[PDB]
Amino acid sequence: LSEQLKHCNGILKELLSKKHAAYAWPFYKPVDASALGLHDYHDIIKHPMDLSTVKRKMENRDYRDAQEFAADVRLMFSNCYKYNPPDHDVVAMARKLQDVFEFRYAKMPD
Repeated sequence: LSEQLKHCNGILKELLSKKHAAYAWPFYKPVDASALGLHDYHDIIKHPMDLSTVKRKMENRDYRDAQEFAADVRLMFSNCYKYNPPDHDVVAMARKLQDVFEFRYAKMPD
C-alpha cells in the first residue's frame, strides 16, 4: 500500500524524533568503524544499515512495500546484536528502540 508506506514513514519519523533520542542517537548515521576503532566491524557486518540510510531510501522511493522497509530496520538492529557483546550499552539502546519499532510496526493498517 502507499498507505502502508506512509505508516512506515511515520514510524521512521518517530524513531528520529526527540522523544527517543536518548537511545536512538547511535542509529542516526552509519557506524564510523575507523573513527570508533572498530577495525573488525566490516569483517563481521556484511550489510551496514542505519536510520539515515533508511530515510534516504524512503525519500528516493526505493522501498516498494512495508516488508522491505522493516527488513532494513531489523537489519540495523541485528548488526548491533551480531557485533557487540550483549552487555554493551549500545545493545541496551538497540533493544529499547526495537521495542518502539516493533510495537508500532505491528499496528500497520491492512
